[PDB]
Amino acid sequence: LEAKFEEASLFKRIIDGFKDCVQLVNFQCKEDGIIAQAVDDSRVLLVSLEIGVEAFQEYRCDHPVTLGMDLTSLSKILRCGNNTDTLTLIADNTPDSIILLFEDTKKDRIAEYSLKLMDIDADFLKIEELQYDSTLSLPSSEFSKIVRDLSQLSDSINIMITKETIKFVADGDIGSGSVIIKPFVDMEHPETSIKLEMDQPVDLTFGAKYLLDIIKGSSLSDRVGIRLSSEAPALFQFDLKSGFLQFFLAPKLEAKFEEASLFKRIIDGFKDCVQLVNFQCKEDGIIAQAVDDSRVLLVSLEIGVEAFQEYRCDHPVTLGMDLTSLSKILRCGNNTDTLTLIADNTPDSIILLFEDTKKDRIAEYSLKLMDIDADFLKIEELQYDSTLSLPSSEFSKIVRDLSQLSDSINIMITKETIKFVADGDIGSGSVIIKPFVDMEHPETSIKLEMDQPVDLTFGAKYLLDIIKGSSLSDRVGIRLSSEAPALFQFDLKSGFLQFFLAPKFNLEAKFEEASLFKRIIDGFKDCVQLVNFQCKEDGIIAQAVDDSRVLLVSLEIGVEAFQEYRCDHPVTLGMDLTSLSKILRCGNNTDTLTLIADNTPDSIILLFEDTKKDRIAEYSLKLMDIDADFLKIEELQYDSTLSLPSSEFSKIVRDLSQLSDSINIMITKETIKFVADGDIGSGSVIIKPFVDMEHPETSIKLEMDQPVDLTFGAKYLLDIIKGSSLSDRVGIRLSSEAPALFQFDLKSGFLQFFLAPK
DNA sequence: CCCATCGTAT
DNA sequence: ATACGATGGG
Repeated sequence: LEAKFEEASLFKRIIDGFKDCVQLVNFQCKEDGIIAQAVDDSRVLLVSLEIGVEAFQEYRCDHPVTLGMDLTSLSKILRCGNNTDTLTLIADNTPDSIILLFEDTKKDRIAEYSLKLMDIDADFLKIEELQYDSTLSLPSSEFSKIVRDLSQLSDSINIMITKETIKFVADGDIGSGSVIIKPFVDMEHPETSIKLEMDQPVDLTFGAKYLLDIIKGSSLSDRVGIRLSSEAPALFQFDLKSGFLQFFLAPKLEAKFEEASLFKRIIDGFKDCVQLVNFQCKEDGIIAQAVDDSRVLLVSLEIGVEAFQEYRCDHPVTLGMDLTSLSKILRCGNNTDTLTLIADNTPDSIILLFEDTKKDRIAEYSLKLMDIDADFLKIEELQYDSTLSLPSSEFSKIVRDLSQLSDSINIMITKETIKFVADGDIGSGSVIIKPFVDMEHPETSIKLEMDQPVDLTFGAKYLLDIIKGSSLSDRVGIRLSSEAPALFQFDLKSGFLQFFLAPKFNLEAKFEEASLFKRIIDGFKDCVQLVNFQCKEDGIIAQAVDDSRVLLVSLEIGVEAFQEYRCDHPVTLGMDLTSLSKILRCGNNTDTLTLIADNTPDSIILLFEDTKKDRIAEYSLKLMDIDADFLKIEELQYDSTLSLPSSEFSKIVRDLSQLSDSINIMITKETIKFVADGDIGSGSVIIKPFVDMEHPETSIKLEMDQPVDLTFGAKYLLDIIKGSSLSDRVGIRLSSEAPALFQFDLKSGFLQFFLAPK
């Protein structure tokens, strides 16, 4: 047996389609192609795969062989090798195992993986039918969605077919939903058209669980054939060039929004901080008020009529809703669709009617209403000391960033100064924004209307619930009083979302691009948890050995890597990288990162600055005593030295790590061989040296004094490859009497990984 | 031109 | 399993 796909992606796309509902299947190979068939765990969902000869680039099957294998294992081997490589299945007349063989256009890379076959009882039932009461084909896209959606309402979906009508229906405890589509043919984009041939209407019901499995076949085809019958199992078929994948399954007040996205955005700001709320509807619009569990955060929404494309009310109605169930319905289908809220005189439930831009596509849902009491709420006239407004996206960042440090955030308002502060166990953090009016980008202006200084503390828990409404307005209004609740408002067109909140009672090294130091720390934060940052007049260096003592990480950042550098006195900054990460994530990758430390260091200062903005985010990490490591100065001669793209070396490692906990590197003349041999099967990657003038960063240099054959723990190599963010290339020095060297050369710096072979 | 969906990679 | 990128459709 020898069958090669032109594109390895194809075979991956096939396996992925049915790999989640079957653990073990048999592939019966014949002269006329490959075929497979299996059932799910419950044994009601039958899957059948047929791959004809014309589906391959080359197919040769000496003798009918049956290949039983575990899809989990196979799919792991299918993740390997670029999806543009030529995949080739090879099996002997009596196979102990099957051999997969990847090969790109060039001869540079050659991947050969082997999987161990199994003994399965396979009787391929080759059976389809001639007559289905109805037959239809729709984009597997639209279908996958329809199913994923109605699966939130019920455990059983229902398909109902009539002439020129396809109706999917679901009924559950929270509510019901029905999607009606009609047959149409698109001349310009046929891949979106809907075919329907009805010999006779059908009203079959199918378990949602199985449909959820079936829709995974969308990875093979842009379309999905469905054949229904009141006497036969339904046929869900995904066609592929010269073949197909089949799933056989046996049946069992009106307020209209121009954009549906608005209502979603509103509910999003509501949920997560409030459970259920009464939507009070009147002729002048809709209002809703809810408090959080602890009753310290009040949410006040007011939607004016002008916010609707069309709005009408005969009489005031109150709709009690569970925002969780509500958001489930709001999930689908399109954000741009026309949303409409219908309700009868004595509302037992509310009906949401989604309508696409296309006249054809329709979807309506019905949410069962709750019973909630409104009383009692009273808002005394509130006077505020300070009043500011700023880009919601900016305020959102500040909150999210500072939330990382403390469970409490402090807002301080002084004359022409707004200071956000958070103080936690690892260290503090303060962002200081300055009021300014900008003619260009006037939306990003920071207004301040202060009558008297204010110092208020809030639980980060609640500020994170407030920033949820940032999707409603470019800006956010903040009224702050010392005796009144803090008010956070998001302005809608003809409306608003308000949040009432109750207070609480409690060395100079400037990086050109902050992102640089961030990707550096990410390069070895997984290898070592605690590390000293020794700072000298010539730059920053760090040596660290993990607890296992097998890996040595050597960092070095030269002065030429900074936009500015000063060192009056050699300082050492012992830091917890896990802490340093949280802080490095806050500031922008483009912002200027300045490290500041006093002569007698107790803490380090990380300073994030903007280009033309007064905005300054200063952070502070608490240092800790880390005992330095014992340095071994080894000057030796390696057996072999190779350099390759760190992007390639990374893929190679991640691919083989799936097979074994050990990866063997074996250098021979003009050949580099990476081999992982695990239980499920052994995979092997073989690269060859070559130079490419046009693109030098794709070359592979290989100098060898003597063949090498070392094994490294995949656990460690997975950490070493994370330096691929620092350099396009990775240096590899290998020796039999010495630890391997993995080097990533930065600009005016480097990151060395000295790993010890097993 | 913008938005949504699907596929691929990490 | 999640995130990012690319392609297709509206």
